[PDB]
Parts: sequence; C-alpha cells; structure tokens
Amino acid sequence: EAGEFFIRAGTATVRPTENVSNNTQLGLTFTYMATDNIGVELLAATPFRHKVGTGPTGTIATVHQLPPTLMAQWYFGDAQSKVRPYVGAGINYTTFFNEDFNDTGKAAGLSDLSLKDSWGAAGQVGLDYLINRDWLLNMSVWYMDIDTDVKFKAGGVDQKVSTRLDPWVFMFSAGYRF
Repeated sequence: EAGEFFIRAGTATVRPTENVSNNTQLGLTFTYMATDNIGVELLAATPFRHKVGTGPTGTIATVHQLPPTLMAQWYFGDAQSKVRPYVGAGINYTTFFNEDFNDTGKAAGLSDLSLKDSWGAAGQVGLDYLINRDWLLNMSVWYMDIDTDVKFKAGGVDQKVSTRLDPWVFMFSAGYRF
C-alpha cells in the first residue's frame, strides 16, 4: 500500500563473482512505498568479512566491507495482493576497512592493503509474501556492479590494480509494517 514504511530483517549473503570467499550477515532494508507500486528502499547490513586468496598462495588477506544500496523499485500486483514480486534498480556504495594480510601473506613480502571505496549500479529481483496487515516473508536477489582498486606493497614496492567484483546478494528476510 502507498505511504507505507516497512522494515525487513534476515540473512544477507554476499558471493563475489568478478579467489574470494562468501559471508552471510544481518541485512536490514528500509523500504518506503511512494505509490501503490513504486518503492524506495535502502539496503544496509552488518560489516561483512571476506577471506582473499589466489592460486598457490591461498588465504593471504582478509577484508571487511559495508555495502549500503539505494534502489528504485516496482512492485507487481495491486494494493490488495498478498504475493507481490518486485524489481529494483539503483546505485551501490561499498566501503572497505580492516584490510589485513595474514601470517601466510606477510611472509610473501606483502604489506599495507587498502581497497578504495566503490560506487556502482545494482539490480534487484525480490518477492513479498504478505502474511497479514503487518507481517510478511521476503526473498530478494541483488546484482551489484562493484569497481574498487587494490593497493598493496609488494616487497616495499607500491602495487595498484583495479578489479571488477560484481557480487550476488541473497536476502531471506521477514518484514514488518511500521
């Protein structure tokens, strides 16, 4: 329904895709319905924790990130639909912090890791099963276009490589009408 503000809570799992690991964290959305079908959502999560490895070296590094995302949405159906799927599009902001190499990587002549903040596009496919006037069950799949820079020191020498990451976010949540 229009003018409605609700909040979902549940699991948010991020899978890098462009060797980096996956991590599942608490995910909160704060959606506001503009019309009966247009919504404006904000994704927010607890900081993720990804282990980083490559080929022979293995888990050499570890980075944390926060990927808030702002989305314009379209909910299919009408205001009396208990099953409303939705598609979303909008920008992502990703910030990295507590980058640190481990014992394995620090013996490889590796120091000072820092990924630069990234902005990019984000796509969205979700589904709201509305249980009643207040409760709902939700699934959403996110595709974000992430472009950071990897800065590190190889044996004291500055390294600087740009990557594309394009991770998938899978949220299984449960919302409430506020």
